[PDB]
Amino acid sequence: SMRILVTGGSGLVGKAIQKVVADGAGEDWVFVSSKDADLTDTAQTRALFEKVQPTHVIHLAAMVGGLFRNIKYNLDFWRKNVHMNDNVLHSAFEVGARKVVSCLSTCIFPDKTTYPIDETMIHNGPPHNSNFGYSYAKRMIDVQNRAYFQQYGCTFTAVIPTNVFGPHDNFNIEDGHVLPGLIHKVHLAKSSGSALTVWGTGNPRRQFIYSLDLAQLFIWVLREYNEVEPIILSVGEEDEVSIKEAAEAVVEAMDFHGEVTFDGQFKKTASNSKLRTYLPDFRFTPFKQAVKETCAWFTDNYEQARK
Amino acid sequence: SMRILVTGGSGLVGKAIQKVVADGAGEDWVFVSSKDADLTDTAQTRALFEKVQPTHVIHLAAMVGGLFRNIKYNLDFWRKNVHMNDNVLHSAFEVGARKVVSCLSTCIFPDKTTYPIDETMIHNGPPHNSNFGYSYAKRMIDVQNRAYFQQYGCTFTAVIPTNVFGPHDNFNIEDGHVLPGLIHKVHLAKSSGSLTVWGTGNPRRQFIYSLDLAQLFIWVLREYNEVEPIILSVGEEDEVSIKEAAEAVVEAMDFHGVTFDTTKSDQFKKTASNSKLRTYLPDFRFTPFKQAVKETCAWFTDNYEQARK
Ligand SMILES: NC(=O)C1=CN([C@@H]2O[C@H](COP(=O)(O)OP(=O)(O)OC[C@H]3O[C@@H](n4cnc5c(N)ncnc54)[C@H](OP(=O)(O)O)[C@@H]3O)[C@@H](O)[C@H]2O)C=CC1
Ligand SMILES: NC(=O)C1=CN([C@@H]2O[C@H](COP(=O)(O)OP(=O)(O)OC[C@H]3O[C@@H](n4cnc5c(N)ncnc54)[C@H](OP(=O)(O)O)[C@@H]3O)[C@@H](O)[C@H]2O)C=CC1
Repeated sequence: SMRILVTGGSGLVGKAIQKVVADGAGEDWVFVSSKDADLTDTAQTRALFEKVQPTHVIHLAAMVGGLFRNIKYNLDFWRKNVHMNDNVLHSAFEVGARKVVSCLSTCIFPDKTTYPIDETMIHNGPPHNSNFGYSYAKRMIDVQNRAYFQQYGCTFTAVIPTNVFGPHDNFNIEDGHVLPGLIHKVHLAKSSGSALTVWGTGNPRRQFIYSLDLAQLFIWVLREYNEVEPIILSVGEEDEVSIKEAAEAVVEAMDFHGEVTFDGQFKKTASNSKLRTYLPDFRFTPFKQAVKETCAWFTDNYEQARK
Repeated sequence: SMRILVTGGSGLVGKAIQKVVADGAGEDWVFVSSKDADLTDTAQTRALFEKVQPTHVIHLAAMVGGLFRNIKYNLDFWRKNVHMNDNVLHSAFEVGARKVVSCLSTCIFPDKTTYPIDETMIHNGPPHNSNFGYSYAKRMIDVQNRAYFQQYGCTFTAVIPTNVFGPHDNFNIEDGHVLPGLIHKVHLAKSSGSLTVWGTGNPRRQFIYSLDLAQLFIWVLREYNEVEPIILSVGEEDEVSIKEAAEAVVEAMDFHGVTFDTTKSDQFKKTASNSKLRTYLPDFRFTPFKQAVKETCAWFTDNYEQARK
């Protein structure tokens, strides 16, 4: 008998976890996504934890977005995220939560670094200075986790997904998630003429993880896995696709037949061999099928979707 | 014209700034803190800042002490310090403060590094794991300064003193501040038969006398407008071994009874570069090490009862 509290249950990763149907199955699952509780307010946050009395917490909530927009607000990404993370982790502690699993991103790793990055390298140099406020707030999560563990022996971890995509993503072209950016562009291009890309070489490579797959692995991390050192959740370091190959998959999936044309990292390779030490028999949804499914979702949910 | 708020005004560094008398002078120096306001509390911190309406802030206050003890509290050191820093920096942001200067110690720098360290190396690798909590919280002040600058154009900064000593230090032997602990050990020595000190005596350290530091702080507040921090330290050409620090203290206090106790702690170097201060202040001169020790030994004996021991 456990009650799982999911912060940011209404975003890309949260909506994916809300299935779970099929079925998660045991567990009382509580999804929150708010207001309902502004995790930036300590009063509202402790109140939220006092009401529901989580035994387990999956922490997805974060101040994100604008993040890939060129005008930066590094004080805001820093202050807002640090408050939320402290509020959430420490409220969890105070009501006696047994486990908290938070979420970091690969873009917070040292800008320098040799590839592939692994879970031990997160603090080994300063992040890229673009979004340093966001990057250091996320890094501090690992720092909080290790502190809780040192002083009270609590088990609080984090997962490190690569680039997540899927239904309920941010499809707003301006704020720059590249995959859902592509889906939206192709959709605009069909009902007009010519069109593409999201501009650039198309050469840069990313590891993409389908939100539905991430949801599976996240429920496993919650149920099992008790390191405090984070775990990279991602497809193999040889299953990256270039942006060009991502556009080719979207164009294929949406049956777009117009012109493409082109004119960032250029790679952030992450190893998933810790994951492979635990789950060697787990298989990711093929990229092309995952793209095709999130394309179909976009077209059948155009009115409801984020931009 | 210029109202100046100093948190941690009752600490070693703060007490030294309160002179000034001597004479700083234009100004208006508001020495507070003393947890007459608990800087851990957003409400009280705000109220204090709304009450006094500073244009400048020397943020000295921090959660230290117990820091060098054997049993570690990284969660507390992290949370409390992060809260203080945020509270202070942002409350000062909200009252429209023209400038903020904070303090980092060299403790927080990467455990694995080349020497000498300079201002651009603070984030180049993880601090020693003993006190990661305190170390990362200090580092985040730098992150915080850059954020106010980038997003608002404000000039918040930090100075990085090497090992500060002087009047009003923590002379407690368990809170193992090396130099105050020597001074205090020699005193419990004379007041009986015979040391210690702990370790081999070989490790080298850069010490700065509080009153030297007080005068650079004032300057940094008045001049200095970079968000990149500034190391406040004597040169690398200087630097004294723990043995030489014990000797100077032995002389100063006329002790005649030593031994080292191979067994205890011991990095063996934390060498910081002062190039940037030497560029701004080529003619500034520190008080000599031997005199400064004597002067603080004297203050210690003259103020025993009312000292942190
Ligand atoms: N998407 C990606 O590519 C990657 C994401 N991650 C991490 O995964 C997590 C999930 O991201 P994702 O699902 O993509 O993000 P989304 O932006 O899609 O979802 C954001 C969630 O955060 C919540 N939230 C934001 N601000 C607050 C607040 N003040 N109080 C309460 N809730 C708030 C939102 O709730 P509301 O709707 O109520 O605003 C929403 O549920 C994030 O923490 C992210 O950093 C990690 C690696 C890659
Ligand atoms: N060698 C050194 O000593 C070095 C120090 N530094 C940094 O420089 C600063 C100077 O430290 P120093 O003066 O030596 O240390 P002290 O311990 O003497 O000073 C502590 C000061 O902080 C105040 N304080 C502590 N907790 C709180 C709180 N919750 N609210 C308000 N005030 C609080 C204390 O006030 P009260 O008396 O009321 O508790 C006291 O005024 C420190 O921040 C340190 O990190 C950097 C490099 C070297």
